[PDB]
Amino acid sequence: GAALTEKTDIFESGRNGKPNKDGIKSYRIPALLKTDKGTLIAGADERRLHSSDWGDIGMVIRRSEDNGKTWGDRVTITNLRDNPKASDPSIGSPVNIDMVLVQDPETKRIFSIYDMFPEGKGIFGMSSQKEEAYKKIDGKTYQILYREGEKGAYTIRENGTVYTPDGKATDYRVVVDPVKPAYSDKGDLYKGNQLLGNIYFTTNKTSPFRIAKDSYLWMSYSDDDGKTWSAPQDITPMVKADWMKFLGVGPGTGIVLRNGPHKGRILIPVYTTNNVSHLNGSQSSRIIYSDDHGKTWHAGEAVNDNRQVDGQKIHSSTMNNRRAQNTESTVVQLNNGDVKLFMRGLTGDLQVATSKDGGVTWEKDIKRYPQVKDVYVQMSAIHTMHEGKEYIILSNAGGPKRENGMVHLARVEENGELTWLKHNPIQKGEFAYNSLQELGNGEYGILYEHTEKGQNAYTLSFRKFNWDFLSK
Amino acid sequence: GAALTEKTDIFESGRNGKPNKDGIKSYRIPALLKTDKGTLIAGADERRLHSSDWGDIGMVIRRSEDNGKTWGDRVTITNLRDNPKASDPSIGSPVNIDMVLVQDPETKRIFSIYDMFPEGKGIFGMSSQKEEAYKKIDGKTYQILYREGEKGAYTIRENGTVYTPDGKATDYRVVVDPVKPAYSDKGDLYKGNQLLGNIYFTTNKTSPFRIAKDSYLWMSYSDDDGKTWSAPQDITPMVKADWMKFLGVGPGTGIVLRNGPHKGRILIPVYTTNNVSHLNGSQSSRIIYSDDHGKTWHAGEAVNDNRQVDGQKIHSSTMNNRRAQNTESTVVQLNNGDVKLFMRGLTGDLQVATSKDGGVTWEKDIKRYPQVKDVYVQMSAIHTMHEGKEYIILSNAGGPKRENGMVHLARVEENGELTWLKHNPIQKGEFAYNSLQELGNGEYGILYEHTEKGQNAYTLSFRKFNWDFLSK
Ligand SMILES: CCOCCn1cc(CSC[C@@H](O)[C@@H](O)[C@@H]2O[C@H](C(=O)O)C[C@H](O)[C@H]2NC(C)=O)nn1
Ligand SMILES: CCOCCn1cc(CSC[C@@H](O)[C@@H](O)[C@@H]2O[C@H](C(=O)O)C[C@H](O)[C@H]2NC(C)=O)nn1
Ligand SMILES: [Ca+2]
Ligand SMILES: [Ca+2]
Ligand SMILES: [Cl-]
Ligand SMILES: [Cl-]
Ligand SMILES: [Cl-]
Ligand SMILES: [Cl-]
Repeated sequence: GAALTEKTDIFESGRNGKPNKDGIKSYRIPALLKTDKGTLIAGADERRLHSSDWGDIGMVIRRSEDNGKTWGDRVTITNLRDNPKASDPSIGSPVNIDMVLVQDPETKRIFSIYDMFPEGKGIFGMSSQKEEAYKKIDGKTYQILYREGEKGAYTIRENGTVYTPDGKATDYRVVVDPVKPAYSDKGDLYKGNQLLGNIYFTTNKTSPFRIAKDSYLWMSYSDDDGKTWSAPQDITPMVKADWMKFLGVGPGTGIVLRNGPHKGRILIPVYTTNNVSHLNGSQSSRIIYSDDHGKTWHAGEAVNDNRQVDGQKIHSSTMNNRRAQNTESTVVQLNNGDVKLFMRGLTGDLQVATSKDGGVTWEKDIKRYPQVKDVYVQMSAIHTMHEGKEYIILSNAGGPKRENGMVHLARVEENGELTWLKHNPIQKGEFAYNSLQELGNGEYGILYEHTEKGQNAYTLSFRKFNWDFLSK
Repeated sequence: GAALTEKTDIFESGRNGKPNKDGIKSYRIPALLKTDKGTLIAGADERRLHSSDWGDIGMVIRRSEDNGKTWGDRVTITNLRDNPKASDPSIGSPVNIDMVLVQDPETKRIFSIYDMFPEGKGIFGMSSQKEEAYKKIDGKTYQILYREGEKGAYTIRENGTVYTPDGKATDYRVVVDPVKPAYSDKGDLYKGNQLLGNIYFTTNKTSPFRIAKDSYLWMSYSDDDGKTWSAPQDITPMVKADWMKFLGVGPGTGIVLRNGPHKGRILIPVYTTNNVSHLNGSQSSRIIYSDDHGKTWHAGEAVNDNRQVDGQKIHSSTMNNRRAQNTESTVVQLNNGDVKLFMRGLTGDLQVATSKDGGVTWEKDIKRYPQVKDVYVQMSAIHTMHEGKEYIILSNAGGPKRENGMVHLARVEENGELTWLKHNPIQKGEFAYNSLQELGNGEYGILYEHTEKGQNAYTLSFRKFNWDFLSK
């Protein structure tokens, strides 16, 4: 008997192009996480001014201590302050966008990894020319600041003190230890005790310094079941290669590997572009990972690294092949130790990559499943055991557009092949991003993007699952 | 008063398309070095089968213990063995091409740094897709091998033993410590005691393994005034970034900095291309350098890194601007500590970059001197003192084509500005690459490319001249 709850709204978009009660026009990019304590953390983009992938965006969560009925109030993880002098407020703020949640099972620490850009249009406003973002000086890596009319790289060193290109301390300093709510002060630029501006501002600046215009990866963590969160840490220099243009998360929920020689590794879906073809032919999925409980991070190789396409090998740093792209992804570990990566792409059906070494490298062939539609939108997938049998549940739009959210059920064969045991609809109308979690006791939950009644894209809602609804 | 000696031919090409008496069709790419012992070392590419920038090419030198009057026998530094199964022998050999010579004045070690490519057409045969060439495994960097029909990266580890992608030793091993004359055995691929093939072969292979198809940088060294040479060392992983396509030397003779805080630093001119525009818009000069007497090498930044061209900043890794290219270069240190980089380019006149920090970074604006033409060909320049005043001597083709060799004398003014005083012909007819050295007692030597009497491109000849010839 399909025991599906009714659409329960977690983040409420405005209506008919108008702000909602709190002044927030739009919400997007769901992430759903069940912690050890049992609580559910629903995370999202709080897009205050419009639905687009830039602007004034906060990383926020709400928690439910009762498995999905009472969702508490908003906790803001990060929300950088807007440029008060921007001529166009809609592109007038440093950007945070797209989250992945995961928890370490030993330390219980919870992680939010999300994109950051300086002021502008984010992934759609990236420059054609590289600016160096970091400099290693006597074994230490520092973030670079550029000053108008000077070519050299200033650096942000100890306690935020700004140093000249030649290595001499100055009177300028950056707030590297933010203290205000939502860490709205991160990046503020002081001269002495006087606030001048912010290193993330790119127009009508009131201070002399800015970071490189580039794509960055930030992380925040909570040690009290997601009630309070650390200041953001810039993990970009640990994982971003010198050729990468864009580097960002596949939004959703990561995993911790539960078996095999790499047990305890945290996996975070990400994807890159290169400077050869950027968003037109190089978007490429991979993971980043931590083996030390989130203290340090490393990049896996891309699925597209040394992949054969139409008889010729490509590489994510050099490819120019619109159809060979794979972008946002969701990652699952099997019981045979294998890692499966389900990747948004442009074949029309579901693409899946397999790694035998814990997500670092990927096997030759991308498996395509026409049994599952992919209309080129984010998806989520989780592992679950039922009656001693191993399964995967994957949720995404059924089509033809971002509409008709379906839930697809597969049995995991011994050798890791997937057998799709039919697909049951879960939401009609508009259906876009989504995030699944196993709730335990034969149950499943989902936080997803959906609109009706002229709601602004999107309102994020929660439904519930029973094992019987999945099958038949 | 003015004295120019007569053309003494050091490396003699064949005539009318035919091999010379030794079976060599072509010589190219002079480097000239006066050692501490007084010896002159003349280096060149020995291009057996033809004049093009690929094929069977050896790195060779001759030595003159009498200031350029008589010359000893050819000494071969490196000459990789041909692929005996190649269909076209003219592109059928692993390639060494273009050397920079320099001597460490403290240790007396003499270095030859030169390009390397696997079998093919060198810089003109580079693939559009990147193949990873190196893998770091628990802090140790190993060269990658690719195996027929398999995607993963093997590694060449201790004693040349080949390891599987999964990390298990195999019965295959690479000759990493070559022993034959000219180190023709380097890269040989053995299984057990049976020679199967060579990892630098790329066609009609008899072994299963090859290195990444890419551009490499190698170094060989002599401790006995150039009579004997170490086995080649692969210095690529020390200096080549992950975005770089081509990375190679600007051939000629490097320098050791004689004053300032980086005295003793070895500088080697090099240039790169990127994957965005490669040879059509991205050639970019820089130096590599050693602070530990040649044991380890580092890349400086490109002249074109964060350069403004028509109001827009570029980077060597993303540029696509034919006119902003700078390629092969020759490097000089002034008495005020500054480094000057004279760069082959496409403005028609001489382009000069300046570094204040020992070659690591370059000042904003590239100086052009219309008094010295540049017809897009290599050049050489050296520092020199005369009767207490500071000069630079620079030699290149006078034009309109690669013809009419000139020597240009410039006075180094107070501030490091250059004043071009004289321009004197040194060789009528064809004239291309060249390499200058001070011989002492007010005299100078030059090794250069020229043809006459139906000689194949080129014969490398040597003249000596004196201050009156220069200053006239
Ligand atoms: C006809 C010209 O042929 C070119 C074809 N083409 C393909 C593309 C590419 S997509 C790259 C997308 O994954 C990316 O923008 C994501 O999109 C989201 C979505 O709702 O789809 C929402 C999400 O917040 C956003 N994440 C960021 C960091 O912005 N642009 N043009
Ligand atoms: C209208 C025609 O349009 C084509 C324009 N064009 C010109 C380019 C290329 S230059 C790259 C050259 O520096 C390079 O080959 C060097 O050249 C030498 C030379 O005699 O010039 C000799 C030297 O050994 C060689 N070294 C190597 C590693 O190959 N790419 N496009
Ligand atoms: Ca904001
Ligand atoms: Ca050879
Ligand atoms: Cl500012
Ligand atoms: Cl000989
Ligand atoms: Cl072979
Ligand atoms: Cl000194």
